[PDB]
Amino acid sequence: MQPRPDSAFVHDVRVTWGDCDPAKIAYTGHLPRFALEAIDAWWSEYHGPGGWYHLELDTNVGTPFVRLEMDFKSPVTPRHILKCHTWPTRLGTKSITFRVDGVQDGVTCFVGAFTCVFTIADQFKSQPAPDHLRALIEPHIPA
Amino acid sequence: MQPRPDSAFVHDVRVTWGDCDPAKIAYTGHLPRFALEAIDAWWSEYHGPGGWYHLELDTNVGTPFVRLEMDFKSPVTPRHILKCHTWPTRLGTKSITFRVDGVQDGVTCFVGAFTCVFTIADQFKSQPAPDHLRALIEPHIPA
Amino acid sequence: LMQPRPDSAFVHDVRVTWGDCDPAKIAYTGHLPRFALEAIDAWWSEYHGPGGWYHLELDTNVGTPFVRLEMDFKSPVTPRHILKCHTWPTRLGTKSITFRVDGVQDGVTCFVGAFTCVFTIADQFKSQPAPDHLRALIEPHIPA
Amino acid sequence: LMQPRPDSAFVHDVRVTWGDCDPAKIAYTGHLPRFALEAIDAWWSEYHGPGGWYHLELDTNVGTPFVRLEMDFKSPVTPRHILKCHTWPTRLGTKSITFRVDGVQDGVTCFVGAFTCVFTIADQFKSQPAPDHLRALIEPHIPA
Ligand SMILES: [Cl-]
Ligand SMILES: [Cl-]
Repeated sequence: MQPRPDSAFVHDVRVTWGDCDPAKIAYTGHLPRFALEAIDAWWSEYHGPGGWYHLELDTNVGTPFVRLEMDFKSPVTPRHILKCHTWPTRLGTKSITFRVDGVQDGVTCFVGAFTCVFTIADQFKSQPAPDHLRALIEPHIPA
Repeated sequence: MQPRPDSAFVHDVRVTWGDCDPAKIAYTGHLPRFALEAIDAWWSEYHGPGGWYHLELDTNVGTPFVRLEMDFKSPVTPRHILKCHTWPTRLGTKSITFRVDGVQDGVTCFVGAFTCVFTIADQFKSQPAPDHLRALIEPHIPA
Repeated sequence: LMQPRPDSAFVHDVRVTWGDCDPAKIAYTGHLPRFALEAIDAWWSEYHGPGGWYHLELDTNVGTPFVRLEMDFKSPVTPRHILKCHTWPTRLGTKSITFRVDGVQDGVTCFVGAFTCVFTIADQFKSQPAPDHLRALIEPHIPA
Repeated sequence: LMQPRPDSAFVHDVRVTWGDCDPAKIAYTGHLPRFALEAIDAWWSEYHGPGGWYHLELDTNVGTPFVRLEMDFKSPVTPRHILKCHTWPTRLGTKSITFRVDGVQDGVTCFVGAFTCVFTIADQFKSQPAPDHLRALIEPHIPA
């Protein structure tokens, strides 16, 4: 996958006891949730407070996921904050892909790529990526 | 219930789209999880990093829950940080009760009381509240 | 406070698994409310119609948001057995309903809960008294 | 990349409910991996023994931590139907196993996933090659 740019937005996730399975590490089932929380935080930072909730319910733009992939390189535990370095890697006319690197104490625990399309939210109908959103997103896509 | 002291530790919870049900508010099913995350953060702040995970796995003290109760006064949404004001309300010889007030933009959304006993973690056997923990906890119990 | 479960209680099976468990090797307390709520959702499916709260809210336009929950945890929940959630309405007033759920594994009562909801006109997010047609479905299941 | 599901695939039923859904009125993407993992856990219960991963890890001392997952989401998942998770091992090497899960609702394939685990000596959290006794259980279910 693409290496993380210096520019990446970081969303902190506090991992706890209850996120962990009997092997004493974060249950895999929760890791996509953490990544997606980071992407929502990304929208909050660069589009406006309330993340997807604001984007869907106020702006009438949905971004349903069509694909996700993650590689788990090292366990996630409550011993450190999970720093989720998050950035858009591409924006086509129909979809956007975000990268999330989940890092603990400088070790990359997981790397993920998450691809969404765009909808007119209240109609649940696909649309091309709106120009206003393209203007906000493209400055953060690395070379 | 008891009013929140000025002294209460606050743990911030970021509520998102995916925490919300089709009524556009946080699903009730997740609210106890948020409260419990705040209590774990409380242990991190006053006992040491890693919250319950550290307390159980390193200190060999478990704090299993025996009761929880919550009143939901106003909806929780992604529009604001959920500030979870958290404090111990009592510590007997066998159990501790924590209060959590979940507050958004100054409105109290929920009030909860959560009661745990103490175990020798590796034995899953009850014990009285250890003296060292009592010394850390009692300074934060309000009049 | 909490009433004993009647012979008539609806039982919803919940499969508990590895992923529900914490490092103490039992179901994390934070997941237990979810299981109890799933039971209540299944009660609605059984007595009101398939699709539980989703059907109730989106088709019938009746929401039942929670205003209180309380649970006592008596014994650990594990993946060694099905969690049998014995579920019934203990009370229906003019404005609210309270459901009891006992979570039982191999006949051991692991937790006892009481969960109180009010009623809304779903599409308006406005409170309403319990509608008469729902009252008619609910009341026959409230124990003595 | 992702192989079509065989007639032989184990099917695990997942009940999707209100609480799994987001404000767009479909299952939140973040919960879908959980459903797929539950399916894989059920596969282990079916072919290795009751209690899935919990039994595997805590009784048999074999862990199967995940090293990769990928999912394509083709159609929304809702509470209107049971989610039928068609589940099978697509591959077993010396060190890892890959499970496919197709989540199907009313015959529509809502998502297709592939999930890769390695094997550990559970109590040591140390990698090991796939044990021969598990290989013997797994291989008969790997399609052509
Ligand atoms: Cl905008
Ligand atoms: Cl200590």
